[PDB]
Amino acid sequence: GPVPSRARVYTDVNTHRPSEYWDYESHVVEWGNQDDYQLVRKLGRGKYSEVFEAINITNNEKVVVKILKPVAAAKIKREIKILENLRGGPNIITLADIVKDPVSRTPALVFEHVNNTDFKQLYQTLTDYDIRFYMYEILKALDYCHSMGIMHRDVKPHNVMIDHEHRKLRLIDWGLAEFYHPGQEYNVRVASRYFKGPELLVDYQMYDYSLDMWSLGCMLASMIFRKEPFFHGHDNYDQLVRIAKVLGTEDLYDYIDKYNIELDPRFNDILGRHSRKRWERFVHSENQHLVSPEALDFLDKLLRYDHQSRLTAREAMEHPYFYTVVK
Ligand SMILES: CCc1ccccc1-c1c(Cl)cc(CNCCc2nc3ccccc3[nH]2)cc1Cl
Ligand SMILES: Cc1ccc(O)c(C(=O)O)c1
Repeated sequence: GPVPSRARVYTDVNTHRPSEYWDYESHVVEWGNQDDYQLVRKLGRGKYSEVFEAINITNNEKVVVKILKPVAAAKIKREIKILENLRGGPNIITLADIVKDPVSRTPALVFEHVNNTDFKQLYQTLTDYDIRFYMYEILKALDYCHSMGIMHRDVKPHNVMIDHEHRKLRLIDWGLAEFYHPGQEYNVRVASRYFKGPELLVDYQMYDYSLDMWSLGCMLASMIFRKEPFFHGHDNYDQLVRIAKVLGTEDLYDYIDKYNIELDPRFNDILGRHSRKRWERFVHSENQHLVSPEALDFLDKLLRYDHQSRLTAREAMEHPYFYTVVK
């Protein structure tokens, strides 16, 4: 069957830490007072929660309230334990309180408020320097959570809040996050389609922190090439075909052969034979201001089929792409 895999970094973090650190099912939730929070407006509804702008009337400060839907309400201890474990970490959203919503009868997580800059303005106007700056801030959050034995598993632009006036970034929505335990087989039905790593698309369950690095590469490629999303699959199968049209089929077969993975036979009629493309094929006069040899080299080291061959977050921080960033 499949060849086992383990991360090349941070394998032992959940062994070295006490059981109370990762055994989220044993965690006893300390409930706060729902009456301290006044809901102001609904910001959005996803498939697992409804999010609101609210005011903490005990200190008059703005907060964000995430009310979990009953479907996500089962694995709430996992999200709470992860958020408490990571609290105070660089660029990690701060969990301020946990209350019982009187209407839904479900847990409601209260977060610090971020004065978000409009998402379309950021995509359309961040400069080459700003993209490097914010990519470095995301790496700080990813290396921190990985070093803490946690994989986010849903890295995408919707889950990164930026307050551009204060050069402030937060990695949010830890609802799909999981503790990394070497040898554990995880659910491949994680991350949004355009950010899913090849390991998820070929149904390889023994993945690790490196899944986050593929997702980060998809964000970078979209941003620098002005191509939203970069890998535009119609469904999860066409998603791998879109990746293979760029990275090539030969390296895909080398990857599946290394791990003794067998592709779903439905790929026989859709995958084809594709050469690896040079990253310069995606450069044009409308994105040249965002591209550099360093950007392409960095992207090349994230977007690799072999999850064990991608840059780790800490190695990525010393890449030449970030030399221009004020540290
Ligand atoms: C295209 C991804 C990207 C690549 C390189 C550098 C920066 C970005 C980026 C952009 Cl342009 C915009 C955002 C802004 N995303 C906002 C998401 C958001 N805003 C919310 C407001 C309320 C509730 C949830 C929310 N989620 C984040 C990033 Cl990482
Ligand atoms: C501050 C904030 C806003 C919206 C969200 O969905 C989250 C979260 O899920 O952690 C956090």
